[PDB]
Amino acid sequence: MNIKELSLHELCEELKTPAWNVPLTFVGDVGGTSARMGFVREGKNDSVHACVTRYSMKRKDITELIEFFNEIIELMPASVIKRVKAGVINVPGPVTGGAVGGPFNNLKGIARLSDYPKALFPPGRSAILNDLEAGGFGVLAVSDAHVFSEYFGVMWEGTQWRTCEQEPAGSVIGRGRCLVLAPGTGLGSSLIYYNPMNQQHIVVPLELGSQTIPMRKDIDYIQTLHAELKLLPNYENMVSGAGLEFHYRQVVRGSRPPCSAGEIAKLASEGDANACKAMKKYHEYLMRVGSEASMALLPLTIVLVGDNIVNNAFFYRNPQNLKEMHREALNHEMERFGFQSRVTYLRQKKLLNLNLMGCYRCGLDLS
Amino acid sequence: MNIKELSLHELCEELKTPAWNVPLTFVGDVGGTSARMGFVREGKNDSVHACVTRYSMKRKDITELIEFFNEIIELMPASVIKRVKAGVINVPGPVTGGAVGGPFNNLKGIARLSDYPKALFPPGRSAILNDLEAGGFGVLAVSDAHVFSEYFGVMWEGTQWRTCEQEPAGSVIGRGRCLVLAPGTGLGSSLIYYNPMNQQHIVVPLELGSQTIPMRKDIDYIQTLHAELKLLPNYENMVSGAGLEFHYRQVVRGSRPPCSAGEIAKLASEGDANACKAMKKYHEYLMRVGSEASMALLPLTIVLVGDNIVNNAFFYRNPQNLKEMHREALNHEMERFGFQSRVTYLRQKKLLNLNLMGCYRCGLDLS
Ligand SMILES: O=C(N[C@@H]1[C@@H](O)[C@H](O)[C@@H](CO)O[C@H]1O)OCc1ccccc1
Ligand SMILES: O=C(N[C@@H]1[C@@H](O)[C@H](O)[C@@H](CO)O[C@H]1O)OCc1ccccc1
Repeated sequence: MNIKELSLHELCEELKTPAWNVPLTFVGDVGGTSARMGFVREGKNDSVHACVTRYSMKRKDITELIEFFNEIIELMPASVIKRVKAGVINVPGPVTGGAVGGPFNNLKGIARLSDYPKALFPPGRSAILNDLEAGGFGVLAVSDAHVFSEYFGVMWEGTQWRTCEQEPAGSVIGRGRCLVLAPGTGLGSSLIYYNPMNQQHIVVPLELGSQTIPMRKDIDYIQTLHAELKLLPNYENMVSGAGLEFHYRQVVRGSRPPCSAGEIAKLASEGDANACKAMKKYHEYLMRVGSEASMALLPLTIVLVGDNIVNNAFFYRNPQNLKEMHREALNHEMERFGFQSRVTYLRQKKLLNLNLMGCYRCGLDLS
Repeated sequence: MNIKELSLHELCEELKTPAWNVPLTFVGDVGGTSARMGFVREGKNDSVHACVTRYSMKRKDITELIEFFNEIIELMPASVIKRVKAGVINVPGPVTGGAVGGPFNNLKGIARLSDYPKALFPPGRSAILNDLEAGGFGVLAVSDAHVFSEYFGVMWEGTQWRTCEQEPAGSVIGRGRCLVLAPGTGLGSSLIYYNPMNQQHIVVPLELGSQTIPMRKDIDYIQTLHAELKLLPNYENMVSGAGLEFHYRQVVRGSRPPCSAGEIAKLASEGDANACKAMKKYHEYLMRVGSEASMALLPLTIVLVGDNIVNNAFFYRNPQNLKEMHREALNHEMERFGFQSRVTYLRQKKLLNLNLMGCYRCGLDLS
């Protein structure tokens, strides 16, 4: 279970070692700021090994990936380019058919698997994933690698865990639906559906973040944001970089100049009461995605993934914040039946690019 | 594709005919009021014959089902019970592990597969489905029989359709996500997911009805029901029997008398303005479910199913109500990127028991 980040040149060098003679999967984790492309292999002992290289989404244009793909094949021995079983990339948007991606909120243009090289993307063994679909696949990879507890911690157990499972919560993904949320630049969601007929997990990409926020007792707070965006706020408007910034502005009341999402998180890590309140506010709305999705989708587990999540561990480690989140997760009318208390919440507690493992894990199903 | 309903006696008689000395599938359609149970055979050239009997949920308890199975067993010879190869029932509630059902809204108790007699429920070849999970399967069954355009009409064709499908809209399910909605007594919802990897369709049960309603410009309207319920309204509160009645009582303000739901749709068919106004408001919220779910689930199609939709066909054929339903389906901030209008909307136009067909098709996958 491991990935080594390299420059394009050291990548080429590495790709000639005797360890990298096995058949290979081309993977790419594309974001709105940067992309990470490279190759994955199993070596020995059920171990996953990848080395990738970072590219900057400079033009901020999804089609720039075509360029990078070329730049790889040219500058690389075709005694390696031939060992390519499958090509799988993820992109930060809705993907249709596994072959067309867009429109994007970060970028412009459309991801088209047809306009991709076939040395990197062998026909019938190639897919374009939504990033959180790749992440879901990754979550599945972590479970099959028997290492779930190493990357995910329980935030609190739901009622339904012990009725489906004898193992401790956090030790396995569990024979139930698992909803994956990624609160980052944007707000990513996917549902790892569980088919009880055949006991199979299947990743279903979702756009939970773009739904209109339903109310609680916060009609005014929503209205304030509504008036800034000229749009009915959706969850992502409240749970995202711009959302955290918004919450900070509402907290200070102009008495401090606006600072960035990242900076707000730093301040909270440093104990700043204003930032900290902004963080709590952000998490109040994350937990609303949770309680609504818990009803609609009935998951056995909800899992919070991403580097944001791992890095903000100072926040989840605090049991007062955790109880307030727990409180808000149950703040749904249907809780009087226990529907929100069914669910187990976990969070990623250790850095791992779930999307990269996801692309490779998906590559297996294609071949 | 053909279902004769009988009674216990003539059922036990029917099953002695040598057209029924063939592999049998036990099916059960459990509504909130009645329950249809019987057996399904295959016959000459992809012919699917079903034979069922009716029951009453007079105790309004799900566990009562177990005593119906007992009756069937005893009054049924061992000659024919032995031929049961699969048993599949649907129930009007959330189901877990295809085995535990509940809690229910219209009924008390919990549906346990572990309590059902193994004569009708062969272990490893039987399941409990949610009613719309079963309807989902039914929808697939209709498509496979190449008879889709017979039972479903196109309300409007969405943008993503000609791009994913060459066949005309309405003539096949389509290689895309299909969101099934059943606005009847309760608001049912299931999502037939299409996995572009293996080209397989999967049915994913949802509870969209019980999520808290997002606002448009209807705060006061929502507050009013909120006040009557002492509960934050969810889509089902607006789209259901109780929801239609409520829309009526808000039209007349007290003038005319309060009617039952069926009565209101009746008055609307005949032309009553109060009634037609009430059904427009109901469909305004039905369309908001689709609007919000179109974003969250990215369906290629939305299909409205139920005896309701066939019976109230007059409302949908009216080119005026359709233009208005269309306008509400696109009433979503995310429409500025075309998300809502991607989706093709169809309605059931001919009576058919989707759930019973569904139980049978699920049964076939379990064998
Ligand atoms: O792009 C998104 N949604 C994306 C998701 O697909 C993705 O999983 C998530 C994590 O990167 O970021 C969201 O912003 O919605 C479609 C959209 C939104 C806004 C403008 C155009 C298109
Ligand atoms: O029962 C349901 N939901 C049911 C659905 O499962 C079903 O598909 C639909 C059509 O029959 O009616 C809804 O009311 O949710 C659980 C619940 C809801 C409200 C109160 C108690 C329990």
